[PDB]
Amino acid sequence: ANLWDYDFLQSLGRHSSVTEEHVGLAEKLKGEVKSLITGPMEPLAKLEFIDSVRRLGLKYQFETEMKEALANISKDGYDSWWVDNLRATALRFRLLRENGIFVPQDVFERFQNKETGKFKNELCEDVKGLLNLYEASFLGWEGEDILDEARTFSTAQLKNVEGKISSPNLAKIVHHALDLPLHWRAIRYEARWFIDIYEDEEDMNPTLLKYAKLDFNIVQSFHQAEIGRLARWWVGTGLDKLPFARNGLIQSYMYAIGMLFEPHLGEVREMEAKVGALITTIDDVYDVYGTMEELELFTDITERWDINRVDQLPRNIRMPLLTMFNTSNDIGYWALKERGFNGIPYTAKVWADQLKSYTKEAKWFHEGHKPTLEEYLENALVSIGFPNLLVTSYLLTVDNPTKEKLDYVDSLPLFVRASCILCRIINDLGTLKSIQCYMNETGASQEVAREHIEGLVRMWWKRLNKCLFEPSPFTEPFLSFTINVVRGSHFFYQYNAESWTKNQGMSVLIHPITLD
Ligand SMILES: CC(C)=CCC/C(C)=C/CC/C(C)=C/COP(=O)(O)C(Cl)(Cl)P(=O)(O)O
Ligand SMILES: [Mg+2]
Ligand SMILES: [Mg+2]
Repeated sequence: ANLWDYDFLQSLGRHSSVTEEHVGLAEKLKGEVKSLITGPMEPLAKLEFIDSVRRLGLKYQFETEMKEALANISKDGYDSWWVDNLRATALRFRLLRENGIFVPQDVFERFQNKETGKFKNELCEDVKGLLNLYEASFLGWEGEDILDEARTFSTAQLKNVEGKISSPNLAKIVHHALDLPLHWRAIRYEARWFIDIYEDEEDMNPTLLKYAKLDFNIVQSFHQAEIGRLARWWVGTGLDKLPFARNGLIQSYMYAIGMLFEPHLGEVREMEAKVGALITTIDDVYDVYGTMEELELFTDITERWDINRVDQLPRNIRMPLLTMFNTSNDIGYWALKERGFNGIPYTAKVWADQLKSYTKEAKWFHEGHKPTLEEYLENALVSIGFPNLLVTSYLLTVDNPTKEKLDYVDSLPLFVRASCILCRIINDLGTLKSIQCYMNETGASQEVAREHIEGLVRMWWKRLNKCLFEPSPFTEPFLSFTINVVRGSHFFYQYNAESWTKNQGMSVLIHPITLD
């Protein structure tokens, strides 16, 4: 049981303590949960139940029932159950916006002072109201000034009252929210955390809790078999024995679980995790290991998709390059075989673009150039690797793939570009880079520059949120990938890192949840 050991990882998937009795039980519990979501309940209680389903990682199992139940509730006119109740108003606002039902920010106007625009100080001791308002605020869009105020107000109040909470469970939840709001958290990681918290909630539904545990374990058995296959692949490539990129495979896979955790997306997940392992490896090639001439050759080979001069590179750079080449061809081929469309031109292209972006960073370094923040981000949203990961994910999942469709996603329209910019700046804040560039450009202090970059995180999120209520040429699951890579970034770049990481990996991928 060591997350970093490939003997152990390569064995993962041989045995599973998940039975076909477990699977039958799960089928029966799923049917009762489905009935609870669709069945009668008071509306607030129903919202709280649907929120709990989502938090336990189960929205993927019940999305239709959840949307149907919220639609019913949204079409009420009977509104006495929420109007003037901040907790109810805020929960409704969030779950409706999350599920594509618009609610205006002015539902919160009655809790403001009509003069100052400040929220009323009488809210300062409604903990659950403040919490729900804080969580809701992250569903806001650009220009929704009441929600911006709601963030700053609820953040300051929750910080003030955290230590005054009596309920240990509510206190843990508030602490958790102030670290990251729910909207920014990675689904699968939050699910493992929330199962334990939910078990201790007073309103806890034991049927739902039991289903959540069992489903978690069943899903986890697919992940273990994936990890097995990926670790055997990775050891097959020899790249585990490289100087650099210690733990790159399992780091990549843990990030991939943030992007997409569902069992039916297992083959796509494995291919994203391969690409990710290669991104982090090759990034080290370009950042730490290769000479400028070696990197120029690596980039030119990739740009031409032509490995004739590959032997000019030393072994430790030639191996990563050929593995990138072979895996890119494998993934494009999968698209041909499974989806009807040869994806090799698109995997080659995004790798070429990414190495070009690495090459530009290496040239800035070598020549002592200080880019502006905009100049840096234009390149760095590519170098972070998410255009590569996201275009690949689209290739593998879009229905009826065409050159026209792949060309559009590969051109990085705003929705996609927002995601890539976020992943880059979140990574940079988690510590050349965003903050220092903005410092160089404006003379700001570190503190002020960091606040600026944090503001950019909030702004790009608002743009993501809004892009989600508008019609898109994109569908599920790509729509979810695009959000969930950002949540993955937040989760792994909060500011011992080793033991926190290992604990997440062990608790989410390695140890099952004990069932009585
Ligand atoms: C969703 C998915 C499968 C992610 C795979 C892992 C990937 C490639 C994460 C990109 C973010 C990572 C792990 C960056 C760490 O690398 P760094 O060298 O610090 C850099 Cl931030 Cl890339 P940079 O080289 O710009 O300094
Ligand atoms: Mg690097
Ligand atoms: Mg780099």
